[PDB]
Amino acid sequence: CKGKGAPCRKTMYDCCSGSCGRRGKC
Repeated sequence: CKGKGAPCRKTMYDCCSGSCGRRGKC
């Protein structure tokens, strides 16, 4: 998982935060 503000994809909530951004950051 990608930590807060890390280059994720909310498409599948790729973050450790559990809620990625539409901007592509966690």
